[PDB]
Amino acid sequence: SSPLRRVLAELNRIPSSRRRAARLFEWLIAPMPPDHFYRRLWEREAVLVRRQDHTYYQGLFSTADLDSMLRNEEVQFGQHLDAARYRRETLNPPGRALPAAAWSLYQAGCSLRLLCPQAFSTTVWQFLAVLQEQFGSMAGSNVYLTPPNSQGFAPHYDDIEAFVLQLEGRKLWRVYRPRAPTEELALTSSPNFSQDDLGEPVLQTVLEPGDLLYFPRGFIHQAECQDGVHSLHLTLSTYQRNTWGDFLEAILPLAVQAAMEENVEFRRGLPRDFMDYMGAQHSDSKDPRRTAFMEKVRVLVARLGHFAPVDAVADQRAKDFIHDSLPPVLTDRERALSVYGLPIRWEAGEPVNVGAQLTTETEVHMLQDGIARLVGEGGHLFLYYTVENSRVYHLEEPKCLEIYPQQADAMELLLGSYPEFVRVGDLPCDSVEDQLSLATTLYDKGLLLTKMPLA
Amino acid sequence: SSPLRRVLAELNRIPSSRRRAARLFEWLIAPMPPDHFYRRLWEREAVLVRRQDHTYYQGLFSTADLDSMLRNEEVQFGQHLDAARYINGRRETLNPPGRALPAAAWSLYQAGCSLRLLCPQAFSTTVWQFLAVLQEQFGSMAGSNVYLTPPNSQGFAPHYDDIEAFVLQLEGRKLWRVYRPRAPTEELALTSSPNFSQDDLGEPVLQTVLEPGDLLYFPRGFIHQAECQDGVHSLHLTLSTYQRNTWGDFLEAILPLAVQAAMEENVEFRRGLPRDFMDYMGAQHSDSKDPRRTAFMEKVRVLVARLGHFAPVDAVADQRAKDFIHDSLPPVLTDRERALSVYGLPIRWEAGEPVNVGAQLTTETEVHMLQDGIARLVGEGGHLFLYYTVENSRVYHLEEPKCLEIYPQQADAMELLLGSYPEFVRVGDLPCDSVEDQLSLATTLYDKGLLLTKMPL
Amino acid sequence: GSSPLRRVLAELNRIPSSRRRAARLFEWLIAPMPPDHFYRRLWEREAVLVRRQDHTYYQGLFSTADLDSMLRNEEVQFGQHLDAARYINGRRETLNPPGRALPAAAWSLYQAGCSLRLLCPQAFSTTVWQFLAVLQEQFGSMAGSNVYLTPPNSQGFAPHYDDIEAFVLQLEGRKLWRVYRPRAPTEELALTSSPNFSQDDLGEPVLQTVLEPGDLLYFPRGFIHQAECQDGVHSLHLTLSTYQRNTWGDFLEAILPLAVQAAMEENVEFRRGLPRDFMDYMGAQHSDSKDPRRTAFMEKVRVLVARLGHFAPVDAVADQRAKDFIHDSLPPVLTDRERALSVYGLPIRWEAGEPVNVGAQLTTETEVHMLQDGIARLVGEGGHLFLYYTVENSRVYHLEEPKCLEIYPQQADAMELLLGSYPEFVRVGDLPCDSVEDQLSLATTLYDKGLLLTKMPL
Amino acid sequence: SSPLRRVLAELNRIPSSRRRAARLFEWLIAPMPPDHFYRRLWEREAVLVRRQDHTYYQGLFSTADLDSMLRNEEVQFGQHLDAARYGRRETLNPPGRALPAAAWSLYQAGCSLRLLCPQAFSTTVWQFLAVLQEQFGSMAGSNVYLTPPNSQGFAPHYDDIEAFVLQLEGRKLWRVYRPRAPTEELALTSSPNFSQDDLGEPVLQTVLEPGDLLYFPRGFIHQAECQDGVHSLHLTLSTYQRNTWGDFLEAILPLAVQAAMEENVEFRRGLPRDFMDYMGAQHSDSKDPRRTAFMEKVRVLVARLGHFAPVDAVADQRAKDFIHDSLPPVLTDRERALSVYGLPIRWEAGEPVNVGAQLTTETEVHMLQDGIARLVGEGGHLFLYYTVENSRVYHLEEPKCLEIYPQQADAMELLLGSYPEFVRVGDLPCDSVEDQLSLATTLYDKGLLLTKMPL
Ligand SMILES: [Fe+3]
Ligand SMILES: [Fe+3]
Ligand SMILES: [Fe+3]
Ligand SMILES: [Fe+3]
Repeated sequence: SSPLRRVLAELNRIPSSRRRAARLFEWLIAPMPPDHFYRRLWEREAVLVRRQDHTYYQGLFSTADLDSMLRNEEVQFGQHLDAARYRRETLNPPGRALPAAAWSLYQAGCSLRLLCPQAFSTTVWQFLAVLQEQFGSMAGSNVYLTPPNSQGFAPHYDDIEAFVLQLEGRKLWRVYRPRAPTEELALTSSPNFSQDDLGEPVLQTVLEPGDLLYFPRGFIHQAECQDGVHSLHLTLSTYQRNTWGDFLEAILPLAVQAAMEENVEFRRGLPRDFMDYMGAQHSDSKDPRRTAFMEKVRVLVARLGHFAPVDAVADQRAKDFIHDSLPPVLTDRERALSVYGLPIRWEAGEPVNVGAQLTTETEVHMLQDGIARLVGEGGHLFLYYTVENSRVYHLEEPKCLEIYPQQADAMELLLGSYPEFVRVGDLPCDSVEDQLSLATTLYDKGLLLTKMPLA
Repeated sequence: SSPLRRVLAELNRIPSSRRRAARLFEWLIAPMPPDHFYRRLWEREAVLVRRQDHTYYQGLFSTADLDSMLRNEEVQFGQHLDAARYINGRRETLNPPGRALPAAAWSLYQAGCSLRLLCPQAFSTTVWQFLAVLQEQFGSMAGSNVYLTPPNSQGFAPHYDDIEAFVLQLEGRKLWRVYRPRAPTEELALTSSPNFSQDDLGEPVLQTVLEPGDLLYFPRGFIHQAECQDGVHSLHLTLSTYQRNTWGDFLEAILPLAVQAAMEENVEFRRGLPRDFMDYMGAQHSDSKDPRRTAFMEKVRVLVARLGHFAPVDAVADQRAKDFIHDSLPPVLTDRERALSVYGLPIRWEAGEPVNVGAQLTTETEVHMLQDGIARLVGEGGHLFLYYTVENSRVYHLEEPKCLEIYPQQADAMELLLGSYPEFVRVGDLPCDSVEDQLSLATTLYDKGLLLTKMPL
Repeated sequence: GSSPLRRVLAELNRIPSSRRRAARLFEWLIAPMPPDHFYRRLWEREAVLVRRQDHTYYQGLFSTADLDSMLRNEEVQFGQHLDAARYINGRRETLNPPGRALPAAAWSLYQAGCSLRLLCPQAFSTTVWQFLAVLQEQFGSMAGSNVYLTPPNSQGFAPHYDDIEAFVLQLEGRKLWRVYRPRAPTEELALTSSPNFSQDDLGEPVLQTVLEPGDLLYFPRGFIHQAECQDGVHSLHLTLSTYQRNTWGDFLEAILPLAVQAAMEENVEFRRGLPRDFMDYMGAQHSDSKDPRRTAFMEKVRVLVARLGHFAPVDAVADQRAKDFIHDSLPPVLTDRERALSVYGLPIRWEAGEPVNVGAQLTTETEVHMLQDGIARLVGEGGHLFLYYTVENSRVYHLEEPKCLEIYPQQADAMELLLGSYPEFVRVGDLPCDSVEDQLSLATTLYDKGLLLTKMPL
Repeated sequence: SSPLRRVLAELNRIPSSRRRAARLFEWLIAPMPPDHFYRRLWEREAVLVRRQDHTYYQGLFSTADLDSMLRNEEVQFGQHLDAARYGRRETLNPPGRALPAAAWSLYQAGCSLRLLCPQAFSTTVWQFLAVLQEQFGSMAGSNVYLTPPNSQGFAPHYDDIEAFVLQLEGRKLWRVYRPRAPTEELALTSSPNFSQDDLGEPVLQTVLEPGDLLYFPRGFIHQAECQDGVHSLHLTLSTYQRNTWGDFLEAILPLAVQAAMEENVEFRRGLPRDFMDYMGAQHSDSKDPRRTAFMEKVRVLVARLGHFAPVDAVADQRAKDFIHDSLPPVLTDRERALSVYGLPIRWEAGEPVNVGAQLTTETEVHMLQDGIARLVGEGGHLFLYYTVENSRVYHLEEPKCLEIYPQQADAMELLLGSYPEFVRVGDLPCDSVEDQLSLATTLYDKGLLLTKMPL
């Protein structure tokens, strides 16, 4: 047993994918309640959870897992594994990362960074796939392996929300509040800093297996070796470029374009002579045409809010989130009740069970709650889905299927009413054949499950 | 001496380019006062000026000019010249590919084809001057086309355009119909229309036979249509401006910069979105009762409103001035601007040798910008550049943007030169530190053709 | 369980040389026919049938059950990995839904009449990979495969010819094949695949036969073939294909532009000006001209073209082909013993919070040979020397870029000896190098890359 | 008048464009016979023609012409005009427009002036080059060089084109040298600059006077220096850029291999399975006799390639490239009078007059000139490429062709092959009258054809 294997068996038994995302996150920070965490701590404060349980994460990832993937899997330096010694010197021999070369670099003082553990570990995959569903943002991970008595990286801050889960050994972390207003919730990663750049840490602790450390983007952090032992931790990262400003970036051009098409005031010609009083050379001119020009800009910018296509941009963001998502991890029930667990197979020179079909009696809901998004584009409707994504980020292009207007209302019904079962024959389409057709298309793609297995 | 010829001779005597762009525009719409035209009619009303003077434009452009350019210049179908006819409500284009010889052009004319010259300012020094001075009081590029229509025919279907149009009737006559924007969306239209049918149109707001000397103006979005009757041909020149010179176009450039500035400088724009906003935002949720939607939409409007504060208005103005400089026709110099500038220097080869090689600028030399609408200072990434117009081609965008770096020690003297046209300043009185820097700026600008001197060097 | 295939695979594991095991595996492929006879008389010349009289011959290579398992456990895609098609009354249909090919979809297609073809079984099957990887080594050319599964009472494909050499291994069920001599001189050893033909424009088959599990059918590029499933049984075969664009012409296509350039640089006759007026008697409008200057001109073309042979960089072009071949190659399959004697097998592992068995290096006394004989090639380009290798290639064709490492002139002569002396062990101290550091660094480099094994495990 | 104005007046009355190209080249090198020149000197020997007539080129180009073009045309530094002094060569080009004030001031400071495209701005240089290209079979370019008094001359070097220097004004001491090694004979590329130590005795040393001509093959080193304290002006005519037996072959051989592969099975046979065992740089000293056989076979096959060479198609491609490189033709008074360009159609008093006489079957025709068009087979169709819309600026225009339909091919071939014989349109080898008139009219309208009497 282990608290991790225990929460996973529980996850396997929770019917809603939405609820199992909430449960897993609750586990991640236990005993702190998530509502308190998100309202008071998320994006505001560094958080230490002292677990008092070295066993908490057992089974998530281990140095033994890393050793195994080095030999059994096609781990490449640069692409998958960084080896670094500390200024920062990257000792990446080009090519395959063999145990021989990796472990040799480690004995010589290099830290090992696995860039994509979810690509090679079914457990990390499941972990990130369920968690992405309650962030609404891609969730990545790196695993870090630090040898005994090695110098630590320079202090710096990142552009993502970080959760560090201490897996093996011990490490002394120092984290710092943003040092100036500009660095609070920073837009981009920092350069490396000198000790003399830093204030006092807001948080300093020796992390032990099972512990958790969270800090927002813009919080400087630094870590060093302890007690003559090694260190392994997994870092979980989210909220890359998931800002009110990023939403605004997409909204604005569309809003100006809408205001122009729909309001004459936006289509009126500039003054013939605004170049006489606007421009850097005129920055302290006391010309009242300049004051009037400025006001008119502010008035029009302000009115643009009425023209903001918020819903269409929400949908484009949802489309990109689908494209960024890890593919889903099916429960045993979900598998059994879907195309994936359907007993059609080759058996003694022939297939068996071919012909199993949906009927109007079949009861139906989406496989999971975070696998699909209906998006209207250039007059047409497309259901984008995650079920064919690779465990490698953007390895695949975005996948969709066209949803026809006769079946649009049924689709929104399915998306809106998970995990409630609905009869195929109760789907709001104009025809029986449109009901079956939508149901079959979705089931075949792996987007749907049936209340009982087919035939 | 035609009125066109008198105003040009008059222009030659006006020292300020700013003042002569005003004077030509005044002449163009005479007797209507420009102040009245601009406050009430510009972008609002179709406008007819009945000149009462068949000679008003004599010398600007004529069918003979067209004829000789066809035989003496490399005039190409498609690129330079269109042949078109609009028979029975249907538009057709009859450009045989390649060079447009008189033989081919005049034969298409006899077959009922209108001929349209796309860039008369490339082939005519007077259309060039005309546009080059007018562009200076529009603050916007001024283009033109010439239309030659054979008797008893129409070249073009009814449509509206995306520019401000002034038609000058040059020869013969033509019956024009111009229509109010037919719906609020077509008012000051953003793009040119498709060809319409008669069925699409209401009653013209203006219907008139144009005669030589007459002017017709109408805003973008006004549908128009023109017809040769009696038994006479027509020739007109259409002057176009204000392409994409809209407040919206200004906003289009300003907003991405504003958002970026807002994000660098104010944490509210850097806060994370909600983890669950996709549950209540998006097309499938427009019906939603969910109070979180109302809050979300409010936040959008608040933040959008705050962008005003972050809008780099002066920088985008400077960027649009750069583009305008890139768009401009090169200047037409008056006799005395020539005589006083590098252009009218007597240095020449004569009898096996260069003569009159002796002249340089001194601290005593008095100096101002060659003209007032030929150059613009712009700050690009910690550097300073003077963009100018004097080497632009008469052909639109043939030349790439032209500039020269102005160094920090020269910046204030440059701003002064620009800000004080047409006031002569002594080179030695120039606000630099060094005698060297004062003289260096002056020689650079002079040699480049941006600067004139009080007396010939 | 035992099968002739499993038996030969075990035999291969005991042959030290990779060259000898490629020879042995190909010998098994066509047994009892001797290879020498096959290559001298049949290869590129005649369709060949091997009646095996042994339904178990291939057992262990690939099966429909294997295909089922790869469809369910692997991300097999329609179009890119798998085609579903039916050849009906003479005309081709292609029924690929887009996206993932699940067992549910694949088998429904199969029951509705569709043949299935898997385009790169070697990506998903370890045994097909090994089979192909050793075979490539004695073809000197990439060996690919497809797997074809045909439902009872059906044909998958119209009659056509191909642009590769085909060995068809009948794996399950039976199939009636017809193969035809090239119909016209132009189609012999054809350069491109034909369009689909009608039965009407074919002659008489040169070979017509029901294939049975264990049989092999070989025929050259340009031979039309057609295959019918009968008697309510299905068919499964794997087609092995090689010799794509591996032609004397292809070699010439690369040698000639280089030779003209060399001729121009080195010989003034190729730098002399053309006649000022050759366009008066040369060109399509002059094909019937009686001008003698036309005759002189064409004689001159012929004379100069013939001289180009003396200027042909034949070796540099051979090396560019070996490079491309290294790039097309499947990664190698190591024998138990090769693993044990290479970087891949040293006992460095993570045990109880630390690495164990770390550091056992190479001495001047350690004995050494190339890991296998068809995994690297030394290529000089632009005044530098590179060792292109195979061991980091993926089993997906061209998924990875060409991989190399630089060899410095101080190491060149030793590299040649290692490439040239396989599988004879050479002591590191014997490597023909200036220094002793140069002997160790080279040896260490190759070993660390997986290009070299040691007589005794380090 | 002058010898140049005389030969130009003469050209005006020679009816054949071919015969005028020949006549002008005779003039260029008079009293040297063209036959002797091409037979024994061209590409073999430096040639001096001491003319004894300072007046010989008067009318071609002058410094006074340079001066008006600096004022009346939009001449640009870099693009049209270089100013340099010599090392090495120091370029003193200001960027942008080359005004009289800037060019003359650079000259007076000791810079030489090089005009790159005189044919673009001089009508008589245009004619000179346009007629001369027609008997070279190769683009004829020119530059004009103005050298101030007492200026240090350029470094010795050789070029990759055939050069004729025409001394226009003043005087210049030229030294020219035989190619110094086999590899420099008829060199493929221009050399770097040499030092005086690298050279020996000039094969040709002379002070050029106005009217003189100096010719030397590509590969001959040359240098010039100031004389007698006077300025110098000369025009250099260049041709035969990349017009070599090797350049022809370069185009022939890829297509020959391709054809041999399509047409003969020997080229379609597989390489040996193990050639890599004895071919390649590792094996240059292999004793294996399989290497000997492999070699012989390459030579044997390379030798058969000559039977497959599409000589004619490559001829036509080089001809199409020459058509594209060519200057537009200069029409005689008669050629203009008898063609579309000479039709009297004009605007007079509000109307076109003299409009549209038509070609009939009775009209006698021939091609406008002999080197203005080429009939080329491309992708199963026929195109007539032509020169008459080319710019006086090199490649300013793309290739111009008109499609010629199979029904009109014989008649087009006849017209191209019978210049300057007149033929009745009715006697054109077409199956119908429409096709005869259709072709003639098409050619006439493009400016490709003249009529025996004006229409
Ligand atoms: Fe960090
Ligand atoms: Fe219009
Ligand atoms: Fe086939
Ligand atoms: Fe030279």
